[PDB]
Amino acid sequence: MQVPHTESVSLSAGSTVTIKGRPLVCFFNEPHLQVDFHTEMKEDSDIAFHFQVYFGNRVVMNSREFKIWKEEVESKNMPFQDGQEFELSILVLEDKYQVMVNGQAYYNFNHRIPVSSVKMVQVWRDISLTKFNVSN
Amino acid sequence: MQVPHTESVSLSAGSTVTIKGRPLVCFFNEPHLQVDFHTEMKEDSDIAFHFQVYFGNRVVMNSREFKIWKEEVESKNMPFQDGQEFELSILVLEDKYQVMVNGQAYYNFNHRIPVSSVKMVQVWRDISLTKFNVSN
Repeated sequence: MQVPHTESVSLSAGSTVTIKGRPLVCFFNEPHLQVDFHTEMKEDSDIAFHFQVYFGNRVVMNSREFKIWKEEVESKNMPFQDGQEFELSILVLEDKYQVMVNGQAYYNFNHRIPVSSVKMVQVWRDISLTKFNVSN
Repeated sequence: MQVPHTESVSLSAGSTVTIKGRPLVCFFNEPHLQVDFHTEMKEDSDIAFHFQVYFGNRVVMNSREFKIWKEEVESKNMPFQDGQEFELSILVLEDKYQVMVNGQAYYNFNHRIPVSSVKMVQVWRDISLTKFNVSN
């Protein structure tokens, strides 16, 4: 699976985006993971949900609206395990995105852009990927 | 050329480390480049010279000594060009590392660890690579 990974999507409440991968280096060297829910296939399009993991450290979430980054949200939840494969499940709920790591919710991000505006997801930074699945 | 890229090296005053590559995404999405001069082949070994480019934004330099990050140095010099191949030349001088971008020096980092302690270089984050050359 190619990284950066870019796919067309359509999401509504009840959708799940499942991502399985592994960091490329040890946590001590702070690899990153970025998942961006875009409003168009164009890479510089707006981002309804930006999810950036600083492995071993913290998580940052934000949106990019009309080309401007908005209010940053930080979390110190760090369920990811050094050297391990992870399974991320991003659940689209009516009110928010909910990010599960290995089956339990650790991060939440209330919708700032309607989820019906999302048309693309990009997964990138310092990971290998083996699965990218949007629920049917 | 594989990224992350890890090579054994030996450096002294007069050595040059040349790196040619291209960012994987547009500058608007802030790709990164990291070059680390390590004291051992082990990935978690100390780092005599850490050079991190936030393309389109800023540069951070530091060292990691006895597993601890030391004093961060920042630069707002940004000669890198969106979408373009770059050639980085890291010159080992008696007093410092000097980083040239496309033939002109834009960043400098005085030695904190003797350069004779460097045994490995790792190049990684959001780039493709076509050249990694240590001068003979």
